[PDB]
Amino acid sequence: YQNDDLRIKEIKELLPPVALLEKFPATENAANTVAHARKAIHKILKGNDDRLLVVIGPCSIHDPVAAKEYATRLLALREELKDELEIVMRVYFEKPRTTVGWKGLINDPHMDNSFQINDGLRIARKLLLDINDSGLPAAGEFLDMITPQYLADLMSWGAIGARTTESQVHRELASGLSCPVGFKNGTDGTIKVAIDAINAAGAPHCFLSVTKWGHSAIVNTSGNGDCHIILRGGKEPNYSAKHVAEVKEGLNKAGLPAQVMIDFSHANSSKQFKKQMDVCADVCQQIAGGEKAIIGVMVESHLVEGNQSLESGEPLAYGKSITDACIGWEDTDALLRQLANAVKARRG
Amino acid sequence: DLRIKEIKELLPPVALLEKFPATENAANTVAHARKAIHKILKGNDDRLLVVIGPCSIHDPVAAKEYATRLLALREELKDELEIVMRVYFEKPRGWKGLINDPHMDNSFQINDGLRIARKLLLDINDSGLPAAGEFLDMITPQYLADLMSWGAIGARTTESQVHRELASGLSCPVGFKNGTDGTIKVAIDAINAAGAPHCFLSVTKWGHSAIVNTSGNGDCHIILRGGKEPNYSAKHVAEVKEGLNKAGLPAQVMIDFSHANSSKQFKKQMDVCADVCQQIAGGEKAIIGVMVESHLVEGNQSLLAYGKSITDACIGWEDTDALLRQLANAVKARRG
Amino acid sequence: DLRIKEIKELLPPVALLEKFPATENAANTVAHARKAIHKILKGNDDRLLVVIGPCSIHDPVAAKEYATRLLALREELKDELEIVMRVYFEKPRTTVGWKGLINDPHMDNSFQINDGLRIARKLLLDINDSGLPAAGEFLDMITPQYLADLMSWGAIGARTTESQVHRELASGLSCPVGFKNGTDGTIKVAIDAINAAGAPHCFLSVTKWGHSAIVNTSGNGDCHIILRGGKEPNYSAKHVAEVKEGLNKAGLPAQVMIDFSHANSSKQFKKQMDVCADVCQQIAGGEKAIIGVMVESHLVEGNQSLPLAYGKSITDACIGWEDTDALLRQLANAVKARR
Amino acid sequence: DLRIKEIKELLPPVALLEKFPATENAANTVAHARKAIHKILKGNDDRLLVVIGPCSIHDPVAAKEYATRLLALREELKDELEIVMRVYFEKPRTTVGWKGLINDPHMDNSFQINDGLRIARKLLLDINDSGLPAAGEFLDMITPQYLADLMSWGAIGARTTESQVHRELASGLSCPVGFKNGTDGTIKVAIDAINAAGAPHCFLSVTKWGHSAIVNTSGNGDCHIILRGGKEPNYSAKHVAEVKEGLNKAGLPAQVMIDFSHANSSKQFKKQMDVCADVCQQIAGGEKAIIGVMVESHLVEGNQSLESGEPLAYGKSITDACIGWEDTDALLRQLANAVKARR
Ligand SMILES: O=C(O)/C(C[C@@H](O)[C@H](O)[C@H](O)COP(=O)(O)O)=N/O
Ligand SMILES: O=C(O)/C(C[C@@H](O)[C@H](O)[C@H](O)COP(=O)(O)O)=N/O
Ligand SMILES: OC[C@H]1O[C@@H](O)[C@H](O)[C@@H](O)[C@@H]1O
Ligand SMILES: OC[C@H]1O[C@H](O)[C@H](O)[C@@H](O)[C@@H]1O
Repeated sequence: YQNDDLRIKEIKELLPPVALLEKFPATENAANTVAHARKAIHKILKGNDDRLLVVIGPCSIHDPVAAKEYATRLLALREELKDELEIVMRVYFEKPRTTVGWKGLINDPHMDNSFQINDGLRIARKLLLDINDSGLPAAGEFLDMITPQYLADLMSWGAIGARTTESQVHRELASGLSCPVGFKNGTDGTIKVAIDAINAAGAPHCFLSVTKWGHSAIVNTSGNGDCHIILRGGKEPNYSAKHVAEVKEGLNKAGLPAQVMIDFSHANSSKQFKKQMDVCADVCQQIAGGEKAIIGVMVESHLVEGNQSLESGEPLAYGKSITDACIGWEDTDALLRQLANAVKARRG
Repeated sequence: DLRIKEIKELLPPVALLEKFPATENAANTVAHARKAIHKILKGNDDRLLVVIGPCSIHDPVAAKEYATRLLALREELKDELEIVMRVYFEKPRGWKGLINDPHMDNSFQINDGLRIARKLLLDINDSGLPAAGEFLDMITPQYLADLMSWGAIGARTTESQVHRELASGLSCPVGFKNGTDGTIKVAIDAINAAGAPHCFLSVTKWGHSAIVNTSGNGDCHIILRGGKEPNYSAKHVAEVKEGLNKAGLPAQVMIDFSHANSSKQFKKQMDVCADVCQQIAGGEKAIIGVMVESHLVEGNQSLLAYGKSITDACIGWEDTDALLRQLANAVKARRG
Repeated sequence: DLRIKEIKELLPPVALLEKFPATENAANTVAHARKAIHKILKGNDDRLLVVIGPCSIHDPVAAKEYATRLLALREELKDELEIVMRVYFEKPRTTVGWKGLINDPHMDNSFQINDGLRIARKLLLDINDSGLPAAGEFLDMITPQYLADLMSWGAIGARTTESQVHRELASGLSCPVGFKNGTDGTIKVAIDAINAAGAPHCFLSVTKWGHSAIVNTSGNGDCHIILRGGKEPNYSAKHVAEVKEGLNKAGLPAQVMIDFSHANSSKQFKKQMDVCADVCQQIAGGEKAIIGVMVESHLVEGNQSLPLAYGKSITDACIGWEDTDALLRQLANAVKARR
Repeated sequence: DLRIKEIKELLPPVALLEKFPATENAANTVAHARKAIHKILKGNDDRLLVVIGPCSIHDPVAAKEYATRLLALREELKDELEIVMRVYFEKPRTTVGWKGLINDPHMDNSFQINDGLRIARKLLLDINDSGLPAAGEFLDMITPQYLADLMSWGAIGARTTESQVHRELASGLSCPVGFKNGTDGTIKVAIDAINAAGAPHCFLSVTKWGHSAIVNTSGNGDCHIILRGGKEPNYSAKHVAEVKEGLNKAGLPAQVMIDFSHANSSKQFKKQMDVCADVCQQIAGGEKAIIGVMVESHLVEGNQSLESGEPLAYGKSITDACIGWEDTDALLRQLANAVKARR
C-alpha cells in the first residue's frame, strides 16, 4: 500500500493469548489465590475490612529464580501477618521509561536487546502462575494495551502509572479489568487526574481492543468500581497527613470514598530507596493514630538492597534490582512488621 | 472476563484499505505534504506549516465544503504557507466522535464510522488538500494514517510510553503538546523517545497482534498550547527555544492559537495571530507552524445548524481568510 | 515444515466483500435465480435449468462479451429455460495443470491469488449486476467465502463427489448444488453425496474473517445429480430410467441434470450437439425428470494450448456461439413440446 | 449465510503446539522413522514398514497400553521390521455413527473439537516420546496442522485419493504418504495422486496461527500405493505383479503397501491372518516390491457398539473389528521371519 510502513522496520509473529493460557493454565490453587485476594481487596475498598493492602516487591522482575526466592520469603510473612495485612507481591514485567531503556522481562527477557517477546510472555506467565500457585497473590502495572490478555487472570491488583493516568485507553482498559486498579496521581503531584481516572474507569465503555485470539475487536466493558488513588509524590512528597487530608476532601467532593494507597517509593522517597523506611514511619504513625483512609501501601523491595547496571556488562548480582533501587530483605521484614503493628494499633 | 460485557466484530484495516484505496492524486497529496513539512522541520524551507480546520468533524458534507474553500487559499498562499486541513474526528473529554459514533445515538457503529472517516480523508486528499490527524489510540491509525500528512499526539498522552512508541513508527511528522502547566519537559522527553527505534506489540493491517520494530521518527516537534497562562509570546518562545537547544533538539515550535493560548475565547485566536505574525514578520525563524480551530460558521453548538462546530468554538470563514492572509504576509516579511 | 517453501499473505473474504459489495441488481439476480432453481427442483416449474458457458474463465473481457450475448438469450427463452452462465474460476486437474483464474490469474505460474480473487469477484459482480445468474464449481475449501453470495448454483466435481469436506461444504451453501457421478460412472457416490449434503454437519472451516473456526450447517435440500458419463455415455433414456429408479430407491426426487460434455461427449465438443438432440427428444417425448443440462460453450469453438487467441477455451474444448444459440433454441423447443 | 447455523471458536494450532510441544525424544522418534521409511521407499533398506494398531482410537489409556506392547516388539524385531503404530481418530463413513476422538472425544455427540484436539495431540506426543512412531490418516485440510509434526507416515482417505485438495495437502506434508487404490481395485487414480503429490503446488491453507494464507509446497516424493482390495482382494502375487507392471508403465517405483484389512480380508478381522500368510509367502519367496503392510490390531480382538449410559469393554474397538494382541504378536513374528527369509 502507498504511504505505508516507512518507519516500520520489521513485523514478527506474536503468540496469541490463548496459546499462553493453554500452555500455562491456572491451577485450582492459583485460581483460588487470585479469587480470594481480589475479594479481600474489594472488602477493604468497601470499608468492610480494617486490614492494609500491601503491594511489595521488586521494581522489576528480571530473574525468575530470585523472584521465586523472594516470593517464598514474602509468603511466610503474608501468612504470619494476615490478620493485619493483605500482602500481594509486586510482579512487574513492564516498565515505563522517562525516555528510553530496558522495558522489562516481557519486552526483552534476555536483557540483550534481542526482544524475544514470545519467550518473555512464556517466562512471565509461568512465573506468575508459580507465584499464585504457591499461595501468594500478585500485582502488576498495566502499561501495554496488548500484554494484559496474557496475564490479567493471574493478577489480583493492578496499577496504571503516573504517566498514563490521563490516558483514555488506559482508563478504558481499567473499566474492563477483573481486578481492582490503582491510579497514581500525576507526575507533578496533581490529584485531579487520578480522581477523573477513577470516575472514568467506573463507567462502561466501548472501544477497540485485542481479544484472547490475538484479533482486534470492538469491546464493551461494564465499568470497574474497585478503583482507588495511589499517592506517589509530586515535586515534593505527598504522603503526610496534610496531603492525605487534602486528598480525602477531594475524593469526597467528587463523590468518592476517602481512601488512599500510599506509594513509599518514587517521588515520595525522592527516589532514595532507604527513605521508604522514613515514609513507613510516618504512615505507621498515621495508621496507629487512627487514620482509616490509608487502605494500602506500595513498597519497592528485593532480596538485596540497592541496584546495579545492566549496561556495564558485568555479571549481575543475584537478587538485586537492575532498575530502581529497592530496600533489601531485612528492611522489608522490619517494614512489614511495622505496618502490621500499626494496623493492630489502629484497631485496638 | 467479569467486566467485559460484549465483543463485536471489527473490520480489519486491509478491508478499509481495499474498499477505499488511495487514488494516485490522494497518494501524491500525502507524499508531497509530508516531504514539504520535513523540509520545513529541517530548516530548508522558510514557509509556515498551517494546520487549520474544525475542532472535530461531525458532518462530512460541511467538512468537504470547508475543504474546498481551504484548498483555494492553500493554492493561493502556497509560496508562504503549507496549508493542511485539520481532520479530527473526536474531542477528548459526550459525543464520542465520528468514528466511535457516526450516527450520534450511542449506537457505537465503529465499522461504519471507520468507513465514513476513511472516505472523507480519501476525498479531501484526492482533491489535493492534505490532512492532519490526532492519534488518540493504537488501533485506529492503521485505518487512516496513510492519508495523513501530519499528526498530533493527544495532550493527555504526551507522557505515555505507548503513544511515544506509536509516534516512532508513524510515516508522517508528529507534534507533541507541552504540559498542562506550560512546561516542555514532557514534550522534550516525548520527542527524544519518538526519535529512537522501539520494539513493541501492535495490531497489523490484518487485524492481528504482532511484534513491530520501528525506526524512530525524526520529524517530531513541540506544540505550544499554553499552560495556566498563554505561552505564544516572544518571551515564552525564547524560553522554549533555549530549553530545546539545551536538550540538543532543533529550536523550532508550532503554536496552537486555540485552547489555553486563546484563553478559551475563539475570537482570541486572531489575537494570537497578530502577536505571532509580529514575531514572524520581525524575523522569528523558530516558529515553523501554527494550529487554528476554524469552521464555516463561527462559535459552537450543543447536540443542528450547518457548518458550525458541535464541540469547541472556532473562528468562522471570514476570519479564517483574514488569518491565513496575515500569516502569509508575515512569512513574506520574514523572508525579506 | 520441510516441504512448505513459502507462506504469503491472503486477503480475508471481508476485504473482497467490502471492496466489491453486491449491488441491488446483483443481489436480486442471485435471489431470483436461486428461487427459480428451487422451484424447478421442487417440481413446481416445468422450465429447464441450463448451466452453460466456458469450461473455465481466463479473460474477463471475453467473459463479459459472452455474458451480454447469453443474457439476451436468457431474456428471449425465459419461458422455457432458466439460463445460468458457467463462470468457473477453479479447475480440478487429472494430475497437474493450470488451476484457473483465481489460482493463477496471469497464467504464468506467478500465483497472484489476491489479484485472482479481486478479478474473479469483480467479474462475478458485473455479470450478476447485468442480470445474468452465475454458476461455478466449488472445489477449493477456502475460496467459496469470497464468491458464494454471487452464485446461484454450484457443482461438486466428479473427483470430489466422494469427498467428505465437499459434502460438508455443500450442506452449508446458500445455493442449489449438483453432484457429478463418479468418473467411472458410479451413480451411488452422487446419491450418497446428496443425502450427506442434505444433513446438518459440524466441521472445521474458515470464516469471512480468514480465521479457522468450528462451523455448524443446516443441511442443503436443493441438491441433485449431474450425469456426466463414465466409460460410456450415460445420457440415454435407458440410463436416465436407471438413475430415476436408483433415486427412488434412495428416497430422493427422481430428477437429473445431464452434462452434455466430458465423458458423455467422449471429450469431443461437437458431440455435445448430438447429446443435445438425444436429450431434447427425451424431453419432447415427455421426460419430466430431466430438470437441467450443462453445456461447455465459448465465443469461439474448440480449445488452445497455453499471446492467446480470442474467445477460445484454454482448458476443455467447447462449442462456439453459433452452435450455442442453436442448442438453446433446440432445448427451449423441446421444453415447449413436453409442456 | 442462510445454511450456516452457528460458528464457534477454534483453538489455533499454535495453542496446541505450545501446550504439547514435541519433547526431544518425541522429535527424534519422528525424525528417525521418517528417514527409515524414506530409505525403505528408495530401496536402500530391505526391511518391511508395518503400520499396525486400532481401527480408531477412542481411549487414550488402552492406546498407551497397546503402544507399550507394540514398542517391545518394535525393539525385538527392529532388524526386520520398521514398526509404526496406527494412531487413527475416526472411521470415515456415510452412515451415521461416532465421529471419532477429535470430533467427539466424549463419545456423546457434544462435538467438543477443542477437547478432542488436545486429547489427540497429547496421545501422539506420549506415544512418540516413548520411542514408538505414529501413523495417521489425513481426512481434512485443517486438523493436520495440529498433529502432523508427530506423524512419521500418513494415509490419504480412500474417498479422497482423486481430490485435488487432498493431493495438494500431500505435496506439502513432512512425512511419507500412502494413497489407496480405487474402490473397483484399479490403480489409475492412485498413480495420478502420486504424480500430483510429487509436484510443487500453490494453494490456500490455514497456517499454525489459524489464519488462511497462500502456501507453496515442494512436492512429496515419498508417496506410494496402498493395495486395499476392490471387488475382490488384491494382495495375491498375481495382483502384486499387475500393480508392479502398472507402476513401471507409469515411471513410478514398483513398490506397494498391502492393507490386510477391509476388502482384502473380506471384512472379517481374523482373515487378516490369512492375508498375512499369503504375503509372508511372497516375501519369503523373494518379493521385494512389498515395502509395507497395514494391519487393524487392538489389545482385545473383535469390536463393540457404543451405547449411551453404558460402559465399554476395555481395549476393544468401537468401530471396525481388529485382531487382538495374541494374533498381533504372531503376525508380527510371521512378517519378521518372512523378511529374514527373503534375504
Ligand atoms: O513501578 C512503578 O510503580 C513505577 C514505574 C517506574 O519504576 C518506572 O518504570 C521507572 O521509574 C522509570 O525509570 P527511568 O526514569 O530511568 O526511565 N512507578 O512509576
Ligand atoms: O468443468 C467441469 O464441469 C468439469 C471439470 C473439468 O473441466 C476438469 O477440470 C478438466 O477436464 C481437467 O482437465 P485435465 O484432464 O487436462 O486435467 N467437469 O469435469
Ligand atoms: O490388558 C487387556 C487385555 O489385553 C489382551 O490382549 C489380553 O488377552 C487380556 O488378557 C488382557 O486383559
Ligand atoms: O533514526 C532513524 C532515522 O531514519 C528513519 O527512517 C526516519 O525517516 C528518520 O526520521 C529517523 O531519524
